Amino acid sequence: RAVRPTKRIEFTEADGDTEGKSVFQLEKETDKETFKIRDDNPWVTVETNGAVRVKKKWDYEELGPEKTIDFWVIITNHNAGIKYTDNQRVIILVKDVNDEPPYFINRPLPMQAVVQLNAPPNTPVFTLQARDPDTDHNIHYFIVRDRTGGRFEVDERSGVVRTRGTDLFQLDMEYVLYVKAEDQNGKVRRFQSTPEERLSIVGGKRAPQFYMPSYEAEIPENQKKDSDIISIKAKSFADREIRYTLKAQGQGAGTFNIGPTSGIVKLAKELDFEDLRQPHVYSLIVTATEDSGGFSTSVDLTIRVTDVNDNAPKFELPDYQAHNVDEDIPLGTSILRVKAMDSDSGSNAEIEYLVSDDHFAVDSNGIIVNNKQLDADNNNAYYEFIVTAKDKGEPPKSGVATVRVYTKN
Ligand SMILES: [Ca+2]
Ligand SMILES: [Ca+2]
Ligand SMILES: [Ca+2]
Ligand SMILES: [Ca+2]
Ligand SMILES: [Ca+2]
Ligand SMILES: [Ca+2]
Repeated sequence: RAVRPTKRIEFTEADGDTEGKSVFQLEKETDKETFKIRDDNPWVTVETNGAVRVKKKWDYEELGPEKTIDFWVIITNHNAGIKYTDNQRVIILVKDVNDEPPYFINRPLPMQAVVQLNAPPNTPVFTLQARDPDTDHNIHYFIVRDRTGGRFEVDERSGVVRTRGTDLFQLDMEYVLYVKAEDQNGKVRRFQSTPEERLSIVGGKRAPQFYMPSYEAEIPENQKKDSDIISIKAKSFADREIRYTLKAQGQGAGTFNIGPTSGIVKLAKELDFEDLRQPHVYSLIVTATEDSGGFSTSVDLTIRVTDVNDNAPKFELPDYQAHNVDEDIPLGTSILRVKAMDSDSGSNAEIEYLVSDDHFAVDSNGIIVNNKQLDADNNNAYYEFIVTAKDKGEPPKSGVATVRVYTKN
Protein backbone atom coordinates (compact mmCIF):
# COMPACT_ATOMS: atom_id res chain seq x y z
CA ARG A 1 0.00 0.00 0.00
CA ALA A 2 1.52 3.29 -1.12
CA VAL A 3 1.02 6.99 -1.53
CA ARG A 4 0.59 7.89 -5.18
CA PRO A 5 1.81 11.16 -6.65
CA THR A 6 -0.69 14.00 -6.07
CA LYS A 7 -3.07 14.63 -8.94
CA ARG A 8 -3.12 18.26 -10.08
CA ILE A 9 -5.89 19.56 -12.31
CA GLU A 10 -7.47 22.87 -13.29
CA PHE A 11 -11.04 23.93 -13.91
CA THR A 12 -13.21 27.01 -13.93
CA GLU A 13 -15.96 27.58 -11.39
CA ALA A 14 -18.57 27.13 -14.15
CA ASP A 15 -17.29 23.63 -14.91
CA GLY A 16 -18.61 22.72 -11.46
CA ASP A 17 -21.92 24.54 -11.83
CA THR A 18 -24.32 21.55 -11.69
CA GLU A 19 -24.84 19.43 -8.56
CA GLY A 20 -23.70 15.87 -9.25
CA LYS A 21 -21.90 16.61 -12.54
CA SER A 22 -18.99 14.24 -13.16
CA VAL A 23 -16.26 16.79 -13.77
CA PHE A 24 -13.41 14.33 -14.38
CA GLN A 25 -12.05 10.80 -13.91
CA LEU A 26 -9.25 9.84 -11.49
CA GLU A 27 -6.43 7.77 -12.94
CA LYS A 28 -6.64 4.01 -12.53
CA GLU A 29 -3.56 1.81 -12.47
CA THR A 30 -5.50 -1.42 -13.12
CA ASP A 31 -9.09 -1.93 -14.13
CA LYS A 32 -10.07 -3.72 -10.89
CA GLU A 33 -9.22 -0.99 -8.34
CA THR A 34 -11.93 1.17 -6.77
CA PHE A 35 -12.10 4.65 -5.25
CA LYS A 36 -13.51 6.28 -2.14
CA ILE A 37 -12.94 9.77 -0.73
CA ARG A 38 -10.87 9.85 2.46
CA ASP A 39 -13.01 12.44 4.30
CA ASP A 40 -15.99 14.70 3.67
CA ASN A 41 -15.41 17.49 1.25
CA PRO A 42 -18.00 20.22 0.70
CA TRP A 43 -17.28 20.49 -3.03
CA VAL A 44 -16.85 16.97 -4.39
CA THR A 45 -17.90 13.34 -3.97
CA VAL A 46 -16.19 10.27 -5.43
CA GLU A 47 -17.84 7.31 -7.20
CA THR A 48 -16.32 3.87 -6.78
CA ASN A 49 -15.17 3.95 -10.46
CA GLY A 50 -13.06 7.11 -9.99
CA ALA A 51 -15.57 9.76 -11.06
CA VAL A 52 -15.20 13.07 -9.21
CA ARG A 53 -18.66 14.68 -8.90
CA VAL A 54 -19.77 18.16 -7.83
CA LYS A 55 -21.32 18.23 -4.37
CA LYS A 56 -21.99 21.91 -3.68
CA LYS A 57 -21.93 24.13 -6.79
CA TRP A 58 -18.32 25.25 -7.20
CA ASP A 59 -17.71 28.81 -6.15
CA TYR A 60 -14.54 30.84 -6.56
CA GLU A 61 -16.06 33.53 -4.31
CA GLU A 62 -16.37 31.06 -1.40
CA LEU A 63 -12.97 29.32 -1.62
CA GLY A 64 -9.96 30.44 0.45
CA PRO A 65 -6.84 32.27 -0.74
CA GLU A 66 -5.37 29.10 -2.32
CA LYS A 67 -8.51 28.72 -4.47
CA THR A 68 -8.28 24.94 -4.49
CA ILE A 69 -10.52 21.96 -3.73
CA ASP A 70 -8.04 19.75 -1.88
CA PHE A 71 -8.91 16.18 -0.88
CA TRP A 72 -7.56 12.69 -0.33
CA VAL A 73 -8.72 9.51 -2.03
CA ILE A 74 -8.43 5.89 -0.92
CA ILE A 75 -7.84 3.37 -3.71
CA THR A 76 -8.51 -0.30 -2.92
CA ASN A 77 -7.91 -3.73 -4.48
CA HIS A 78 -9.03 -10.80 -4.31
CA ASN A 79 -8.10 -12.74 -7.45
CA ALA A 80 -5.83 -9.92 -8.65
CA GLY A 81 -2.87 -11.48 -6.82
CA ILE A 82 -1.35 -8.43 -5.10
CA LYS A 83 -3.58 -6.59 -2.55
CA TYR A 84 -3.33 -2.98 -1.38
CA THR A 85 -5.12 0.11 -0.12
CA ASP A 86 -3.44 3.20 -1.59
CA ASN A 87 -3.69 6.93 -0.90
CA GLN A 88 -3.73 9.81 -3.40
CA ARG A 89 -4.11 13.54 -2.86
CA VAL A 90 -6.20 15.48 -5.37
CA ILE A 91 -5.87 19.25 -5.87
CA ILE A 92 -8.24 21.07 -8.23
CA LEU A 93 -7.28 24.65 -9.06
CA VAL A 94 -10.48 26.61 -9.51
CA LYS A 95 -10.44 29.55 -11.93
CA ASP A 96 -12.65 32.62 -11.51
CA VAL A 97 -15.66 33.28 -13.71
CA ASN A 98 -17.66 36.50 -13.59
CA ASP A 99 -20.77 34.68 -12.32
CA GLU A 100 -22.17 36.88 -9.54
CA PRO A 101 -24.34 39.99 -10.15
CA PRO A 102 -23.56 43.46 -8.78
CA TYR A 103 -25.59 45.00 -5.91
CA PHE A 104 -26.21 48.51 -4.54
CA ILE A 105 -24.73 49.31 -1.10
CA ASN A 106 -26.58 52.64 -0.65
CA ARG A 107 -28.48 52.85 2.63
CA PRO A 108 -31.16 53.44 3.62
CA LEU A 109 -33.46 51.94 1.00
CA PRO A 110 -35.39 53.11 -0.91
CA MET A 111 -32.85 55.65 -2.17
CA GLN A 112 -33.84 59.24 -1.27
CA ALA A 113 -32.29 62.65 -1.74
CA VAL A 114 -33.24 66.33 -1.96
CA VAL A 115 -32.65 68.95 -4.64
CA GLN A 116 -32.19 72.60 -3.71
CA LEU A 117 -34.97 74.67 -5.33
CA ASN A 118 -32.66 76.84 -7.46
CA ALA A 119 -29.81 74.34 -7.84
CA PRO A 120 -27.42 75.42 -10.59
CA PRO A 121 -27.03 73.01 -13.54
CA ASN A 122 -24.80 70.06 -12.69
CA THR A 123 -25.44 70.16 -8.97
CA PRO A 124 -24.59 66.77 -7.36
CA VAL A 125 -27.64 65.29 -5.63
CA PHE A 126 -26.94 61.58 -4.94
CA THR A 127 -24.18 59.00 -5.54
CA LEU A 128 -25.06 55.47 -6.59
CA GLN A 129 -22.74 52.82 -5.24
CA ALA A 130 -22.57 49.17 -6.32
CA ARG A 131 -20.22 46.31 -5.47
CA ASP A 132 -19.54 43.02 -7.27
CA PRO A 133 -18.09 39.82 -5.80
CA ASP A 134 -16.09 38.89 -8.95
CA THR A 135 -12.38 39.72 -9.27
CA ASP A 136 -12.52 41.52 -12.64
CA HIS A 137 -15.85 43.42 -12.24
CA ASN A 138 -16.66 46.47 -14.34
CA ILE A 139 -19.44 48.51 -12.76
CA HIS A 140 -21.36 50.92 -14.98
CA TYR A 141 -24.18 53.17 -13.71
CA PHE A 142 -27.34 54.08 -15.56
CA ILE A 143 -30.61 55.87 -15.29
CA VAL A 144 -32.84 53.36 -17.09
CA ARG A 145 -36.06 55.29 -16.86
CA ASP A 146 -36.59 58.96 -16.16
CA ARG A 147 -39.66 60.62 -14.71
CA THR A 148 -38.17 64.06 -14.13
CA GLY A 149 -38.58 64.65 -17.88
CA GLY A 150 -34.82 65.02 -18.27
CA ARG A 151 -33.79 67.10 -15.26
CA PHE A 152 -31.03 64.69 -14.17
CA GLU A 153 -28.11 62.61 -15.46
CA VAL A 154 -25.71 60.08 -13.90
CA ASP A 155 -22.01 59.67 -14.43
CA GLU A 156 -21.54 56.13 -15.72
CA ARG A 157 -18.36 55.42 -13.66
CA SER A 158 -18.67 57.47 -10.43
CA GLY A 159 -22.41 56.90 -10.07
CA VAL A 160 -22.96 60.60 -9.28
CA VAL A 161 -26.46 61.90 -10.10
CA ARG A 162 -26.53 65.65 -10.96
CA THR A 163 -29.12 68.13 -12.23
CA ARG A 164 -29.47 69.33 -15.82
CA GLY A 165 -30.91 72.63 -16.96
CA THR A 166 -31.47 75.95 -15.25
CA ASP A 167 -35.17 75.77 -14.35
CA LEU A 168 -36.10 75.73 -10.69
CA PHE A 169 -37.22 72.61 -8.88
CA GLN A 170 -40.63 72.64 -7.17
CA LEU A 171 -40.94 72.53 -3.39
CA ASP A 172 -42.16 69.17 -2.15
CA MET A 173 -42.36 67.62 -5.59
CA GLU A 174 -40.89 64.16 -6.04
CA TYR A 175 -38.67 63.54 -9.06
CA VAL A 176 -38.32 59.86 -9.79
CA LEU A 177 -35.45 58.01 -11.40
CA TYR A 178 -35.21 54.28 -11.93
CA VAL A 179 -31.53 53.36 -11.90
CA LYS A 180 -29.42 50.23 -12.36
CA ALA A 181 -25.79 49.26 -12.06
CA GLU A 182 -24.38 46.59 -14.36
CA ASP A 183 -21.16 44.55 -14.54
CA GLN A 184 -20.01 44.64 -18.14
CA ASN A 185 -17.33 42.03 -17.68
CA GLY A 186 -20.10 39.46 -17.07
CA LYS A 187 -23.22 38.48 -19.05
CA VAL A 188 -26.10 35.91 -19.08
CA ARG A 189 -25.47 38.26 -24.41
CA ARG A 190 -27.15 40.31 -21.64
CA PHE A 191 -25.17 42.09 -18.89
CA GLN A 192 -25.29 41.12 -15.21
CA SER A 193 -27.38 43.68 -13.40
CA THR A 194 -28.80 44.90 -10.10
CA PRO A 195 -32.54 44.99 -9.82
CA GLU A 196 -33.97 48.35 -10.89
CA GLU A 197 -34.02 50.81 -7.97
CA ARG A 198 -36.36 53.77 -7.45
CA LEU A 199 -34.44 56.98 -6.65
CA SER A 200 -36.69 59.57 -4.97
CA ILE A 201 -35.57 63.17 -5.33
CA VAL A 202 -37.74 65.73 -3.55
CA GLY A 203 -37.51 69.47 -4.22
CA GLY A 204 -36.29 71.66 -1.41
CA LYS A 205 -37.05 69.59 1.75
CA ARG A 206 -38.31 66.21 2.92
CA ALA A 207 -39.34 64.20 5.97
CA PRO A 208 -36.77 61.97 7.74
CA GLN A 209 -36.19 58.37 6.68
CA PHE A 210 -35.61 55.35 8.92
CA TYR A 211 -32.59 53.13 8.25
CA MET A 212 -34.93 50.17 7.88
CA PRO A 213 -38.33 50.14 6.13
CA SER A 214 -39.62 48.26 9.19
CA TYR A 215 -38.51 46.78 12.48
CA GLU A 216 -39.19 43.47 14.25
CA ALA A 217 -37.95 41.71 17.41
CA GLU A 218 -38.79 38.43 19.17
CA ILE A 219 -38.19 38.53 22.93
CA PRO A 220 -38.89 36.07 25.76
CA GLU A 221 -41.67 36.71 28.32
CA ASN A 222 -39.15 36.57 31.16
CA GLN A 223 -36.75 39.22 29.99
CA LYS A 224 -35.94 41.93 32.57
CA LYS A 225 -37.35 45.48 32.73
CA ASP A 226 -35.30 48.45 31.49
CA SER A 227 -33.40 46.10 29.14
CA ASP A 228 -32.82 47.19 25.54
CA ILE A 229 -35.07 45.52 22.96
CA ILE A 230 -34.13 47.18 19.67
CA SER A 231 -32.57 50.47 18.67
CA ILE A 232 -34.09 52.54 15.90
CA LYS A 233 -32.36 55.21 13.83
CA ALA A 234 -33.67 57.72 11.23
CA LYS A 235 -31.78 60.30 9.14
CA SER A 236 -32.64 63.93 8.39
CA PHE A 237 -32.17 65.37 4.91
CA ALA A 238 -31.49 68.83 6.34
CA ASP A 239 -29.35 67.65 9.27
CA ARG A 240 -31.89 68.53 11.96
CA GLU A 241 -31.87 66.54 15.20
CA ILE A 242 -34.64 63.97 15.68
CA ARG A 243 -36.89 62.85 18.51
CA TYR A 244 -38.82 59.56 18.65
CA THR A 245 -42.25 58.61 20.05
CA LEU A 246 -44.24 55.33 20.16
CA LYS A 247 -47.88 54.20 19.95
CA ALA A 248 -49.96 50.97 19.87
CA GLN A 249 -52.88 49.53 17.84
CA GLY A 250 -54.72 48.77 19.91
CA GLN A 251 -53.37 46.23 22.37
CA GLY A 252 -51.19 47.17 25.35
CA ALA A 253 -49.40 50.51 25.13
CA GLY A 254 -47.09 51.46 28.04
CA THR A 255 -45.53 48.02 27.74
CA PHE A 256 -42.69 49.60 25.77
CA ASN A 257 -41.14 53.05 25.50
CA ILE A 258 -38.39 54.71 23.42
CA GLY A 259 -35.15 56.65 24.07
CA PRO A 260 -35.52 60.39 23.50
CA THR A 261 -32.56 61.10 21.28
CA SER A 262 -30.78 57.74 21.11
CA GLY A 263 -33.68 55.69 19.63
CA ILE A 264 -33.25 52.66 21.92
CA VAL A 265 -36.45 50.75 22.73
CA LYS A 266 -36.74 49.39 26.27
CA LEU A 267 -39.12 47.14 28.16
CA ALA A 268 -41.17 49.19 30.64
CA LYS A 269 -43.48 46.63 32.25
CA GLU A 270 -42.82 42.97 33.13
CA LEU A 271 -44.36 40.57 30.58
CA ASP A 272 -46.59 37.44 30.86
CA PHE A 273 -47.32 35.07 27.94
CA GLU A 274 -49.97 33.56 30.23
CA ASP A 275 -51.78 36.89 30.66
CA LEU A 276 -54.63 36.89 28.13
CA ARG A 277 -55.10 40.67 28.31
CA GLN A 278 -51.63 41.13 26.79
CA PRO A 279 -51.25 39.96 23.17
CA HIS A 280 -48.46 37.71 21.86
CA VAL A 281 -47.76 40.10 19.00
CA TYR A 282 -47.26 43.82 19.70
CA SER A 283 -47.91 46.14 16.72
CA LEU A 284 -46.16 49.44 17.43
CA ILE A 285 -45.81 52.74 15.56
CA VAL A 286 -42.53 54.70 15.86
CA THR A 287 -42.46 58.26 14.51
CA ALA A 288 -39.26 60.26 14.07
CA THR A 289 -40.05 63.96 14.40
CA GLU A 290 -37.94 67.02 13.56
CA ASP A 291 -38.77 69.39 16.42
CA SER A 292 -36.56 71.92 14.67
CA GLY A 293 -38.85 72.10 11.60
CA GLY A 294 -42.16 70.18 11.61
CA PHE A 295 -41.74 67.13 9.34
CA SER A 296 -42.06 63.55 10.61
CA THR A 297 -42.41 59.96 9.37
CA SER A 298 -43.73 56.66 10.72
CA VAL A 299 -42.51 53.09 10.68
CA ASP A 300 -44.09 49.85 11.91
CA LEU A 301 -42.44 47.98 14.81
CA THR A 302 -43.55 44.43 15.60
CA ILE A 303 -42.61 42.56 18.80
CA ARG A 304 -43.39 38.85 19.36
CA VAL A 305 -43.26 37.51 22.89
CA THR A 306 -42.43 33.84 23.47
CA ASP A 307 -43.51 31.30 26.08
CA VAL A 308 -41.00 30.24 28.72
CA ASN A 309 -41.62 27.32 31.06
CA ASP A 310 -42.39 29.52 34.08
CA ASN A 311 -45.27 27.35 35.29
CA ALA A 312 -45.33 24.05 37.17
CA PRO A 313 -48.17 21.51 36.72
CA LYS A 314 -50.80 21.97 39.50
CA PHE A 315 -53.00 19.12 40.72
CA GLU A 316 -56.70 20.03 40.96
CA LEU A 317 -56.76 18.78 44.57
CA PRO A 318 -54.10 19.23 47.30
CA ASP A 319 -54.25 15.48 48.02
CA TYR A 320 -56.08 12.35 46.89
CA GLN A 321 -57.70 9.61 48.92
CA ALA A 322 -59.48 6.35 48.01
CA HIS A 323 -61.39 4.30 50.58
CA ASN A 324 -62.76 0.78 51.04
CA VAL A 325 -60.34 -0.65 48.49
CA ASP A 326 -60.49 -4.45 48.55
CA GLU A 327 -56.92 -5.72 48.98
CA ASP A 328 -57.48 -8.78 46.81
CA ILE A 329 -58.22 -6.54 43.81
CA PRO A 330 -56.76 -8.02 40.61
CA LEU A 331 -53.78 -6.14 39.18
CA GLY A 332 -54.83 -3.35 36.83
CA THR A 333 -57.86 -1.99 38.71
CA SER A 334 -58.50 1.75 38.60
CA ILE A 335 -58.22 2.87 42.23
CA LEU A 336 -58.62 6.59 41.60
CA ARG A 337 -58.09 9.18 38.90
CA VAL A 338 -55.73 12.13 39.28
CA LYS A 339 -55.43 15.37 37.25
CA ALA A 340 -53.01 18.31 37.00
CA MET A 341 -52.96 21.45 34.85
CA ASP A 342 -50.15 23.61 33.47
CA SER A 343 -50.48 27.28 32.41
CA ASP A 344 -47.71 27.20 29.76
CA SER A 345 -48.05 26.19 26.10
CA GLY A 346 -46.92 23.38 23.78
CA SER A 347 -44.58 20.94 25.51
CA ASN A 348 -44.01 23.28 28.46
CA ALA A 349 -47.59 22.17 29.24
CA GLU A 350 -47.22 18.50 28.22
CA ILE A 351 -47.75 16.33 31.32
CA GLU A 352 -46.29 12.99 32.35
CA TYR A 353 -47.34 11.22 35.57
CA LEU A 354 -45.23 9.27 38.07
CA VAL A 355 -45.82 7.47 41.37
CA SER A 356 -43.31 6.98 44.24
CA ASP A 357 -44.68 3.60 45.37
CA ASP A 358 -44.07 0.74 42.92
CA HIS A 359 -47.23 -0.96 44.30
CA PHE A 360 -49.08 1.41 41.95
CA ALA A 361 -48.62 2.64 38.37
CA VAL A 362 -50.10 5.61 36.50
CA ASP A 363 -50.86 6.34 32.86
CA SER A 364 -50.86 9.57 30.82
CA ASN A 365 -54.57 9.99 31.72
CA GLY A 366 -53.85 10.10 35.45
CA ILE A 367 -55.55 6.79 36.17
CA ILE A 368 -53.77 5.37 39.22
CA VAL A 369 -53.82 1.61 38.98
CA ASN A 370 -53.02 -1.45 41.06
CA ASN A 371 -49.46 -2.60 40.05
CA LYS A 372 -48.84 -5.32 42.72
CA GLN A 373 -50.93 -7.54 45.00
CA LEU A 374 -52.12 -5.34 47.89
CA ASP A 375 -52.69 -8.16 50.37
CA ALA A 376 -49.06 -9.13 50.85
CA ASP A 377 -46.95 -7.33 53.46
CA ASN A 378 -49.72 -4.86 54.32
CA ASN A 379 -50.30 -5.07 58.10
CA ASN A 380 -51.64 -1.53 58.53
CA ALA A 381 -53.94 -1.81 55.49
CA TYR A 382 -52.79 1.55 54.12
CA TYR A 383 -50.62 3.08 51.42
CA GLU A 384 -49.28 6.64 51.45
CA PHE A 385 -47.34 7.90 48.42
CA ILE A 386 -46.63 10.77 46.06
CA VAL A 387 -47.83 11.46 42.51
CA THR A 388 -45.70 13.69 40.37
CA ALA A 389 -46.96 15.57 37.33
CA LYS A 390 -43.86 16.51 35.34
CA ASP A 391 -43.94 18.77 32.27
CA LYS A 392 -41.77 18.42 29.16
CA GLY A 393 -40.09 21.83 29.54
CA GLU A 394 -36.36 22.52 29.50
CA PRO A 395 -35.67 22.19 32.34
CA PRO A 396 -38.87 20.38 33.42
CA LYS A 397 -40.95 21.72 36.33
CA SER A 398 -42.87 19.43 38.75
CA GLY A 399 -46.15 19.26 40.63
CA VAL A 400 -46.71 16.86 43.53
CA ALA A 401 -49.58 15.55 45.72
CA THR A 402 -50.10 12.99 48.48
CA VAL A 403 -52.18 9.88 47.69
CA ARG A 404 -53.73 7.71 50.42
CA VAL A 405 -55.15 4.30 49.68
CA TYR A 406 -57.07 2.65 52.55
CA THR A 407 -57.53 -1.07 52.03
CA LYS A 408 -59.57 -3.80 53.71
CA ASN A 409 -60.41 -7.50 53.64
CA1 LIG B 1 -19.35 31.92 -7.78
CA1 LIG C 1 -16.66 34.35 -9.88
CA1 LIG D 1 -19.99 40.17 -11.56
CA1 LIG E 1 -45.61 33.78 32.59
CA1 LIG F 1 -44.91 24.16 32.53
CA1 LIG G 1 -45.05 30.46 30.14
